[PDB]
Amino acid sequence: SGAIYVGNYRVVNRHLATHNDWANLVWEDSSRDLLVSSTTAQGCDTIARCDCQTGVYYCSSRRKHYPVSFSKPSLIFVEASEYYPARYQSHLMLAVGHSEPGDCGGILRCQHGVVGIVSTGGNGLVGFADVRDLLWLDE
Ligand SMILES: Cn1ccnc1[C@@H](c1ccccc1)N1C[C@@H](C(N)=O)CC1=O
Ligand SMILES: [Zn+2]
Repeated sequence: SGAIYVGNYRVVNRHLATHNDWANLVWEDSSRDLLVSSTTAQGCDTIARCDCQTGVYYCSSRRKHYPVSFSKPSLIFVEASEYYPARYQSHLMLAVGHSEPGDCGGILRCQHGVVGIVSTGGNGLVGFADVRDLLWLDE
């Protein structure tokens, strides 16, 4: 689990969004595994606006932060799951590292702020749903 809090927005993995997220829906995209909902309290997370390919992510299944090199946002095939059928997930970045199902929502950060959140795993790999293109989060 895990989310980003920026201004009056809450950003979560779409497959883990609650009833409250859907009742206060701002934007959702199944192909990116993202959903944004509105909040009453203000958020202070800073979103990175960059093309960084190195950063640090939080891995709940290890209670550790790990530094990683990650790929550029792209369309990557994601095997079927209880949440989605087999499909290409867009805006996804991969890194070599640990990720098991309950790790989704862990934040990835570079020197400029929040890059995205854990969205895929297995095979000694970790996938992050990029959020740096969502310029409307800051305004
Ligand atoms: C099914 N699959 C393929 C690669 N990874 C997964 C698992 C997964 C996620 C995180 C850690 C470990 C495994 N995901 C990815 C999520 C998605 N974005 O669609 C849904 C899901 O269950
Ligand atoms: Zn950066």
